[PDB]
Amino acid sequence: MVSKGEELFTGVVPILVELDGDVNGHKFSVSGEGEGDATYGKLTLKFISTTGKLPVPWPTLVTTLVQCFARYPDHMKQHDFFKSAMPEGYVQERTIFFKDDGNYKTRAEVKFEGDTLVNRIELKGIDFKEDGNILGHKLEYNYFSGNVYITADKQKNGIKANFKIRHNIEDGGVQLADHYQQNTPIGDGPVLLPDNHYLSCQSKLSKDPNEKRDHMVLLEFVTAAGITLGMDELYK
Repeated sequence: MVSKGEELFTGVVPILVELDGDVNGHKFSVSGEGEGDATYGKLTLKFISTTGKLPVPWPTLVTTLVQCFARYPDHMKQHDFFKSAMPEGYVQERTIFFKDDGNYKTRAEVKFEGDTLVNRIELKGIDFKEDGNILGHKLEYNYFSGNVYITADKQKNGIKANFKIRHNIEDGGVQLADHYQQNTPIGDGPVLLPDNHYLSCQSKLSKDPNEKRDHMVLLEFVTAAGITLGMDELYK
């Protein structure tokens, strides 16, 4: 059946994101506006630095700056926890370990305000090297992909997830970021607790040529995968 959460994502939903961040004492704020189309798992957003200059590279904030917009194939629709928690929303907590560097700890509330999907985030980064790849702004600004591996967590009535992101470095190397993640529903109603699966994500980063503030234009595609259910036998 069309469960109640999925009904809110059949069309284009406007998106607001607000992030307060503190990395090694540098405080910043990011405001993002855009839209999501879960039918195609498509995100189009523009983020602006409102406090001033970012102490960290924009690509390291991508994974933090709304997985309820993932496209779950029909045969996987019973494993979409994120939509099933709507409109009351969910709390998403993450720890991002940057290899041989500091770590982010993020707490976000994702919920509907009227017809708008809203993501309010607080981020705290610690133990970062001053001349490292993050604070030294040594990372490339282009594109990256990710496979978010999701398992259920019925004790907290939510989900857990892990993944690895490999950010290209300007010299040619790789900055590794290990994400560990937990999501818990905000309401007390029933939610879909999924079998193991993953989200294939692709993120393209660009710049508005007319924008003079520190900003990031992001185009994202997120598709659930990892469950066949026997869709191969249908065609002999």
